[PDB]
Amino acid sequence: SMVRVAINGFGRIGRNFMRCWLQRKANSKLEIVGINDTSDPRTNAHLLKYDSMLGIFQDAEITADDDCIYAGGHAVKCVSDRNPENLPWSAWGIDLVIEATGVFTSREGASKHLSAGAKKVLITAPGKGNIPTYVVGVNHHTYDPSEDIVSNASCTTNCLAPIVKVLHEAFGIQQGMMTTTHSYTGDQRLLDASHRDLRRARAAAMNIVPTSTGAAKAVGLVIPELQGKLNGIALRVPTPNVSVVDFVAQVEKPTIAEQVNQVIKEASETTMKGIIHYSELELVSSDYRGHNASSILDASLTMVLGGNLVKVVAWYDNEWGYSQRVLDLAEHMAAHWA
Amino acid sequence: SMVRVAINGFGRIGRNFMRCWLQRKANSKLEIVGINDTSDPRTNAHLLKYDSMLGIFQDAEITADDDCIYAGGHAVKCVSDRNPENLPWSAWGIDLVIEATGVFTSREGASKHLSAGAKKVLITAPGKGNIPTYVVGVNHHTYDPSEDIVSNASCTTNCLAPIVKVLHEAFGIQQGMMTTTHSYTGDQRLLDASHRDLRRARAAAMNIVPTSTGAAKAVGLVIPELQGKLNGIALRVPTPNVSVVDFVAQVEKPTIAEQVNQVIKEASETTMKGIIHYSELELVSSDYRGHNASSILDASLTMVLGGNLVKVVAWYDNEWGYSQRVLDLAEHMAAHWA
Amino acid sequence: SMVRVAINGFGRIGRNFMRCWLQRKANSKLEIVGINDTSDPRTNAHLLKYDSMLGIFQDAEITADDDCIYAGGHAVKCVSDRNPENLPWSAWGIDLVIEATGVFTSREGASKHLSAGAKKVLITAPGKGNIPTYVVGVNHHTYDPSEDIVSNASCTTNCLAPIVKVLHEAFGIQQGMMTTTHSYTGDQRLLDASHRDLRRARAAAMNIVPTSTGAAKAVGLVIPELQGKLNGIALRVPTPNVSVVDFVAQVEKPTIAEQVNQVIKEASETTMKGIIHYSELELVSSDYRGHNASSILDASLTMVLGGNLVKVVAWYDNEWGYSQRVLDLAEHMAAHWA
Amino acid sequence: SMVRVAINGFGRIGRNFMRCWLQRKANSKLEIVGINDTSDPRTNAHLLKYDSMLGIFQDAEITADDDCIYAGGHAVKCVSDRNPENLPWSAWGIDLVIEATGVFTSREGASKHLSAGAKKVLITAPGKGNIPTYVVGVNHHTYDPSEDIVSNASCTTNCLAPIVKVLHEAFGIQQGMMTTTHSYTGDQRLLDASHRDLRRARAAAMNIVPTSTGAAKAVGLVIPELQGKLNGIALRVPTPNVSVVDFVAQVEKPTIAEQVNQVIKEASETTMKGIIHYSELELVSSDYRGHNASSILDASLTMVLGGNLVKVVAWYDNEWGYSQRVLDLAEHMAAHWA
Ligand SMILES: NC(=O)c1ccc[n+]([C@@H]2O[C@H](COP(=O)([O-])OP(=O)(O)OC[C@H]3O[C@@H](n4cnc5c(N)ncnc54)[C@H](OP(=O)(O)O)[C@@H]3O)[C@@H](O)[C@H]2O)c1
Ligand SMILES: NC(=O)c1ccc[n+]([C@@H]2O[C@H](COP(=O)([O-])OP(=O)(O)OC[C@H]3O[C@@H](n4cnc5c(N)ncnc54)[C@H](OP(=O)(O)O)[C@@H]3O)[C@@H](O)[C@H]2O)c1
Ligand SMILES: NC(=O)c1ccc[n+]([C@@H]2O[C@H](COP(=O)([O-])OP(=O)(O)OC[C@H]3O[C@@H](n4cnc5c(N)ncnc54)[C@H](OP(=O)(O)O)[C@@H]3O)[C@@H](O)[C@H]2O)c1
Ligand SMILES: NC(=O)c1ccc[n+]([C@@H]2O[C@H](COP(=O)([O-])OP(=O)(O)OC[C@H]3O[C@@H](n4cnc5c(N)ncnc54)[C@H](OP(=O)(O)O)[C@@H]3O)[C@@H](O)[C@H]2O)c1
Ligand SMILES: [Mg+2]
Ligand SMILES: [Mg+2]
Repeated sequence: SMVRVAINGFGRIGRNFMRCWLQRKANSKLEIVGINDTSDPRTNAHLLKYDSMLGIFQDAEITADDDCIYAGGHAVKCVSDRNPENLPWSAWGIDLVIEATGVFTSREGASKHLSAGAKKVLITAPGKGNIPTYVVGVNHHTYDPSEDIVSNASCTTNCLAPIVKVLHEAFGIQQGMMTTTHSYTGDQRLLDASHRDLRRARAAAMNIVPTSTGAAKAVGLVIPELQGKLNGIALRVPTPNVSVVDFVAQVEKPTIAEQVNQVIKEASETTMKGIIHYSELELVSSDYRGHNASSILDASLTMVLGGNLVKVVAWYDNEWGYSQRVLDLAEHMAAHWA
Repeated sequence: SMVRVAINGFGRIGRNFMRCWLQRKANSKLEIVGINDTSDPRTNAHLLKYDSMLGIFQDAEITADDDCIYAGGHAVKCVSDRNPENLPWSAWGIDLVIEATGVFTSREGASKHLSAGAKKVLITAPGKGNIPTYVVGVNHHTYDPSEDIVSNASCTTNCLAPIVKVLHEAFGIQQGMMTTTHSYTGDQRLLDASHRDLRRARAAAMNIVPTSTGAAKAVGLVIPELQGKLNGIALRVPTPNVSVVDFVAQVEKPTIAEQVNQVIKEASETTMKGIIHYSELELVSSDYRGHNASSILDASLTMVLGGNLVKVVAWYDNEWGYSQRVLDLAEHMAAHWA
Repeated sequence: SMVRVAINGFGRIGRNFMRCWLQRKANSKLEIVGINDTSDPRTNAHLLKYDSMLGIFQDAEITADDDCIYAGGHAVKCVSDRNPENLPWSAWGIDLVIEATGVFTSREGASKHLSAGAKKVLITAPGKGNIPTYVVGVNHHTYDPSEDIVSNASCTTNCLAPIVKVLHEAFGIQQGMMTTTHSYTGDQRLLDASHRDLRRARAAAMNIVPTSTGAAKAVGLVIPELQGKLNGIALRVPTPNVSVVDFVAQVEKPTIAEQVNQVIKEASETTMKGIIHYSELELVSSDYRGHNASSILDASLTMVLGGNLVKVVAWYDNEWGYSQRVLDLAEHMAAHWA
Repeated sequence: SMVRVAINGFGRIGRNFMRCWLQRKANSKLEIVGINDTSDPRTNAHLLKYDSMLGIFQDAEITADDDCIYAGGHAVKCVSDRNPENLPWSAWGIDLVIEATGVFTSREGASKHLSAGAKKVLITAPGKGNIPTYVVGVNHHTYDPSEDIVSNASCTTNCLAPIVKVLHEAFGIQQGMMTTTHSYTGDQRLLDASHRDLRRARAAAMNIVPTSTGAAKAVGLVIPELQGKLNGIALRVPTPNVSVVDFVAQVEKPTIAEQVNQVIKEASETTMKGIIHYSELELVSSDYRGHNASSILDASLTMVLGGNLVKVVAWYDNEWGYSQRVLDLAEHMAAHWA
């Protein structure tokens, strides 16, 4: 009756997701039963417990042997094969793979998990191609249980799309520009080193690094009305977690900063409760470590010019908040498992 | 015949300005003859030579005694009094004070230098009140030699205003929003500590810190047409120097990214040569250390949506590039010294 | 019954101390009744709650008005006067001042609190001059209840002295060298700026910075046998909290690494329980945030050469661990009050 | 006449080495003719020119096409094969490979270059197994021209061994402990991620990270008298380049700090000229970027206790200084070629 889950890629998102589930395990339809990763259970149990961002895991004991990670008695079988086609998904009765490696985001790549026997794959990133893309709180109720491969979009998409949805329905978004000032991630280089992206090649804790954001295209996938009407970039900066998106929209209905804030506040108390948090506090990025919302609107920073040019600024914990939404999407898939 | 200059406040800008002048001394109408600062000549000579950002000064020898800093034979008299009214400006025949403390930006405050005998004051920051404000390359030819107190605006203003001027004349700027992702400065706190600004209170090398930017108001002072039509914020991040401004404008004439770039490129080769640099390279903040331009347009990041919503992104060395412009303004004042 | 406490200087240590007390308040003989600081209660309440290192305080509500900071319904009266002679210690019935400003470490300075009406002062730093100095777990039982001004030494002294005491009693320390690789503190400069210490003047988050360590002299104060037999330095590095001391000792009784570790482990389970923690885990500085021990021996790093040359390495949370010891010392004084 | 060189692994050391050679190319017996690397010439030309640590290369033009990197009109042929056995060393007439990948440090690994047609290999790291190891200024004159694979040891070995040699000859080193407080390197992880070394797994720019130092064993290889008499560790800290070693020695001849400094100063002016620099200046790590010495003794930090316990502290630019020594060793081999 439980949906048996395997994590492919036990990295920042894979381990954040694991810790999210461990804390919510009592009210879950999911059971994490397997991990595939490039490393071994003892190393991965150590990293699961000792986290530079989340701190030491305290809720339960974490141990390992040659074959398993044990999280408070719960045994998670471990394997290590970079080729998903070889994975023991039928042998372990895996229902859902959390695809968190970053390297199987195409349908062809993610489908290797289906070939190995898994029933469904949830990619923790934008998909490449015609992969259904979901943002919880924006369009996840359109998920169809017949879909075998889905995308939870990116961290920035999950922060920006709920805000855009609210603003679009209140004021009509005609065009919108985004810039996320974003913590560095493991895709960037610690010191200057080769990378397909010549700026992500550059020492990440030393530099402001312009690059792409998945939200530039992904928001238009979860709000189809606005497809082609948004664009923007990322500026990676020397913080290890927590990000903030700056969104400037050309809107149809004239407004003022106060009304924009009130509209988002009301949504955060109703249709978007638990997805958008509304804050009037004068905080900084460290203060949002561990926040469960997809988006925290920083209301003091809202601006409007000429009625139609709206600026909003929203925080997000790109590791933990996004992993909470991966878990929410997986729970939703399990609730609607045909 | 030389304009005798005193530096008040031998900080990041005061010392960057000093090093700018030392490198351009052969073609200068200015002679730096005095320093007032909270510290002593030996400490300040050490900091002038050994700079964590600029490296070790190599062009000439820097030494000191109880009374003077010596920069390649050139003797700079030193004093240490926090109250400008007490300074020896008449006794030293000071013509121009470079006001770089951050604490005398009002007319009443800066005028204390005039009381002490200086003839003119150049504030290295936005002024408080009705202080004439200049950006070299935008409106500095409107300087009037009768003005005894002037402002060189802020680093962000000097980066953004030249770009805005070019865009406004080509496309007509109706409204514009700005966010500078900006290196931390000494006004921020190394660890959490009291500050009039509750976010600048927070550990600067640990945090993304939203705060004010002088450019939100100062661009409208140097381009009067756009007064009240621009607004925006700063996000201070954990880099020690070099900043980048993101500008999203609602424009009257529809355009596309290519045309925006070509317009700025042409200006950078003509009316704005030496003020705006045009770059098609995929660089990061470290690469712009020491750049002399007020603005470096990052052309690969230009975006337009719906013809009328324009996004441009420009780099600036907020210490060195700004200090080059302080020097340019002072040279201009000296050239027009009545 | 309660010893009434005022905090002078509501900085990193003042606020860490406050949070230590708030969490240990049920068994305490201390009542924090007053704060003097350069800032106002609203700013200081904000900083008490929102801490970049400790996270958001959530055990109890924290608020403020013009006169008080409120912590879980406990009203803490606030004043703001840089001269301790002016403080309302008589009117507020202050028994004990926690002197955490960094600028009243001499008897003449700290005694201004006594003139103002306090009965005793606990300096959160090495004293200047003849100030009785204590390290809990090393010599705090020698506390003389007639003393009116005492010192809790420094963070590094509290880490190193317990280990030195154990090693000296087991093996006989003849000489010892120390280097603490130490997080930066607020005494250092965010960007290059004047400082009495020409290296602490230098941008703290981008440099390794050699400087003094208070433990070089203070360990010999709390272990008088070893006066003049130890020396060392600090290397300040770009982490905001948690430090590690490297101690190389020349010992009389020849030993080997296994025996050194066994001796310290046994002490940590008995006479040094709660002061020294013994760890064989392969951890890094982030993992010791919030650790309550004065010293965490990193047993895997113990080395011995030739029988008599002993190297031990010990972690410490220089903000929180030290503040726990400040609280322990204040509680000891309150339990031995005269 | 020229010894034809190929760089294998165009990383931090590969590119620092290239830039060292480009600046010393007029007096060289080496010609860099080829590069093998995991990336392509256009990416690698970009990284060679735009360096976050060294700045923009401006001595000569740097460009690239599908097959070559061009440096000042010098065409450097490029290939990309992770297996050295496949490399075109015979066809390109490669005499000497600079082995800078980090993964061919054993004789079996490095010998794949010889199979491919190179005549000798210089490993830019300690060797694994019986690889002749050299430190310029310590034992490079012992070079045996018949050796086909050699090691230049590590950055810390090159800093520490010259100082150890001078101290041993003057005072007799009986035992010695070392700790290098060391910039992070590309072997560490930007965010917590799997690693054979559970501490190097941890986010490098936000942690103090204890780990191994190659100098613990390698100093005894280049000073055979001291084999087994030294030991130590590294503490990796959040700076991107420049490191400092702390060495505490037990010496036979009793001395004092003044005599230790005099002995090292004299060596730095004579037998160790260009290898050890002697400094009495109060500098920090940023100031030693680009320093050409293997070791900079920070004389102000020298301490002695009891005559026989000696502490010295020495800086080194672990990228650039080490690469200068790689170039020095390669030039020595080219001058003693057989
Ligand atoms: N970090 C964020 O803020 C964030 C937010 C939203 C989404 N995401 C997405 O989540 C994915 C993972 O990102 P991350 O930050 O967690 O990166 P990460 O820390 O590198 O995690 C990826 C993990 O997958 C492992 N791995 C790589 N290739 C594999 C393969 N073929 N088979 C099995 N395991 C493999 C990696 O091992 P190695 O370390 O040995 O390579 C690592 O353990 C990416 O798609 C990323 O874009 C990231
Ligand atoms: N840094 C930038 O990127 C930048 C760019 C453009 C403009 N500015 C503006 O330039 C000004 C200085 O900024 P900064 O970054 O150079 O700061 P800074 O490094 O703190 O420099 C200010 C200097 O003035 C000294 N000082 C303070 N009060 C004084 C007084 N009453 N009399 C004499 N000297 C006094 C300070 O001494 P202490 O260190 O002892 O306080 C310090 O040496 C501010 O207005 C700032 O907003 C800064
Ligand atoms: N941080 C550590 O790891 C550590 C560990 C052990 C001991 N200590 C010692 O503890 C003391 C404080 O260190 P810290 O790191 O907490 O420094 P800090 O963050 O600068 O805190 C000092 C506090 O005192 C305030 N202050 C300064 N002068 C004052 C005056 N005359 N009257 C009232 N308030 C005044 C400061 O205000 P402003 O911010 O306006 O100056 C600040 O709030 C020093 O003796 C330090 O060496 C520090
Ligand atoms: N950095 C220092 O301070 C320092 C000092 C002295 C000695 N060393 C030693 O020098 C070596 C390199 O260190 P580093 O810091 O320069 O490391 P790095 O930046 O990672 O450089 C290594 C280079 O080799 C490439 N590479 C790896 N495997 C390869 C293969 N099979 N064929 C071709 N190219 C390959 C890497 O590509 P990828 O980026 O794609 O992996 C990278 O370009 C190591 O032995 C290191 O211990 C380092
Ligand atoms: Mg199958
Ligand atoms: Mg006068």
